[PDB]
Amino acid sequence: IKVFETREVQDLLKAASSANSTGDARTQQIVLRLLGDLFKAIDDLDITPDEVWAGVNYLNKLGQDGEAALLAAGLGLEKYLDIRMDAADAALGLDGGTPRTIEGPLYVAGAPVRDGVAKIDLDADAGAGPLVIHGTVKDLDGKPVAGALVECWHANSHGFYSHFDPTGAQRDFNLRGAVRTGADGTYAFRTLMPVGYGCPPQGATQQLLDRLGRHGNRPAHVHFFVTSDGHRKLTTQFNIEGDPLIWDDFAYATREELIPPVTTKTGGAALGLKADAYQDITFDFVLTPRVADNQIVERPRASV
Amino acid sequence: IKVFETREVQDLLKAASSANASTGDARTQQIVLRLLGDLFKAIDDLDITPDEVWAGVNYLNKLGQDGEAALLAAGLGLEKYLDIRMDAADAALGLDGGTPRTIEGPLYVAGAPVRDGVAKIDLDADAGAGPLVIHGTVKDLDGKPVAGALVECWHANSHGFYSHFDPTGAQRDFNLRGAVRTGADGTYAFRTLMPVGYGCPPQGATQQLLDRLGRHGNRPAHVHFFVTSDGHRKLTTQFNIEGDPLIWDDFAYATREELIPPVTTKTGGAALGLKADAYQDITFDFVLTPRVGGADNQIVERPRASV
Ligand SMILES: CCCCCCCCCCCCCCCCCCCC(=O)O[C@H](COC(=O)CCCCCCCCCCCCCC)COP(=O)(O)OCCN
Ligand SMILES: CCCCCCCCCCCCCCCCCCCC(=O)O[C@H](COC(=O)CCCCCCCCCCCCCC)COP(=O)(O)OCCN
Ligand SMILES: [Cl-]
Ligand SMILES: [Cl-]
Ligand SMILES: [Mg+2]
Ligand SMILES: [Zn+2]
Ligand SMILES: [Zn+2]
Repeated sequence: IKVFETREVQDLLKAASSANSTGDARTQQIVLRLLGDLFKAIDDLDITPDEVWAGVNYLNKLGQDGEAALLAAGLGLEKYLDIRMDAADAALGLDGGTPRTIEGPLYVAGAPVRDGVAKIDLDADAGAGPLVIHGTVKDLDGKPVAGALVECWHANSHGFYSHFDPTGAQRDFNLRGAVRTGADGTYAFRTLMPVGYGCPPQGATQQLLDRLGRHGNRPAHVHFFVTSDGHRKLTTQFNIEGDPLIWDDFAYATREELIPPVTTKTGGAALGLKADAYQDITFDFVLTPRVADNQIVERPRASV
Repeated sequence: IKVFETREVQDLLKAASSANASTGDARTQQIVLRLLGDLFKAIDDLDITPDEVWAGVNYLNKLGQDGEAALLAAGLGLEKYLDIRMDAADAALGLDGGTPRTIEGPLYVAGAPVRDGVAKIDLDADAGAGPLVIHGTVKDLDGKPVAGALVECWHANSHGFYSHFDPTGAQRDFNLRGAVRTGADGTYAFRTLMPVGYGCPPQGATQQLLDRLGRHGNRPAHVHFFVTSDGHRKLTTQFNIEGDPLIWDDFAYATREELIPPVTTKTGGAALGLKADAYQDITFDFVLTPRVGGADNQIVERPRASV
């Protein structure tokens, strides 16, 4: 049985997506398209009322859990946005900088900004060894970028982020920091080694992933923003070398270029670290110039 | 710029919708693959920006936090669409001539009092609502009265609020909710008060999106019914109160020409246990369809409140 092409369905689609205020034309356009696509899929796949109401109930749970942005990551929609942004840059030759990858839903605004270097582990974590991340911010010609704002955030040894830790064990901005580069363009973060993240086991995202036969885990990783006057804003990450989930990220974010080598070094005491032996990661950023920033993204983000 | 047909996007879609030790539910994988693929293609076709996507993601969070996803299903015509598909299936099977179905809406409550033949279902005083008597017969497709049918009724008060969903807390359990079991003559009657039309919660996610579309979130005054009977399919329907100005402008698209019975003012209300001599009277008949193959091929399972 197929009804999508009937006049009644077409009229219903038009009424539901248009004004009886005149409304927002762009919202009307997008709703018409998405509602029409949904109706056609229901027609094509013979999706039953019971199935629709189960999906409607799932949307209630998803929003109740506050997890719609987590599901956006888990279904590859967030990665898809990067694919489209990558293709846009390639058409304009705005590639060759450090590659972007997904932001994820766990950024928090307001971390204290330091000149040159920041120590960002505030809470003791006996399951996480000391880690130093350092490098240079440069332009496409290799010249250092001064005054760039490099922001970092990552998880603790239980896979939890500050401001999102269900045990309440972390202080504000634990494992979150911002460095303002000086004239030499260099940055360094002094922190602890992250462990991979997993979706809240009872949450809506994991519920649907379970139905798909999929896990909800990420490899260990570290997030970055880089903001600089005259350069486009970089959103990226890198993964911790050797993680078994490195090519099995439930958020599809891993890139071969974003897996820097990890090396063990000594002398941690002189760098203010909690142990003599520590892990060291060199990671350089290459920024691209503006045109106006045609790829910066505005989305809801936590703050304190 | 269009990327949907690239190998990378196609591989991403297949990975996101399929299993990685556990094998998953094939039907869920099938539906996710289709809906996710359609979403990716619409984003490509309409050049939907990251900012727009994240605003939509944020709206889904608000929708579920408000517990309004089923209200939006009604307001965007998805609930009506399900009835259109059920109607076409019935027409293909020759299940015609019954009372037309229409949408359930999200405000049913299980457990209301059941009486034989007649029920007075207004429990809370409501000075803004006059007495209303709804009566008729339940019949089959041969015009024969159906005995033992369960006719369930629920509707709003003069503020447009339903019991168990009244944010002022002013209504007791099962106010304006009740069920009548027909006798041998197939007759039912409800004694109640006149409903007023419903409006979406003004601060809720459903009204927020309706506002962006330039649309109101109001329903005309109406009364809901379930009718259940051994050997007949479960009827979900309503009727609208004649003369309501919103009667053909329901934000949930539920009005049908056959479901607008005439309203007549009558006297003698005291003898019917009513609060006034003058009352409004509505004759409304139900015609049921048979349960072919012993199975009800259109009964719907969805979350429903209870007490
Ligand atoms: C271009 C436009 C395309 C549409 C755009 C819509 C918005 C974006 C959508 C992105 C694509 C992904 C959609 C994913 C929907 C997942 C729904 C899962 C529901 C679910 O778990 O159902 C179980 C039964 O399964 C079943 O019944 C099988 C699955 C049936 C799912 C039907 C969904 C239809 C759509 C209805 C909502 C509208 C869209 C929602 C995203 C519940 O059952 P349980 O009780 O046993 O266990 C759970 C405990 N209660
Ligand atoms: C409920 C169950 C029953 C119905 C299910 C139907 C599902 C699909 C069928 C059609 C319905 C489409 C629904 C679209 C929802 C979002 C639209 C309104 C969002 C909104 O108010 O955005 C405004 C801006 O508009 C804009 O920016 C315009 C663009 C917004 C639309 C983009 C949609 C993208 C897809 C997202 C869903 C999939 C993700 C999860 C798989 C205000 O926002 P603001 O300016 O105040 O900003 C704050 C956030 N930053
Ligand atoms: Cl009684
Ligand atoms: Cl409200
Ligand atoms: Mg007839
Ligand atoms: Zn992360
Ligand atoms: Zn109603």
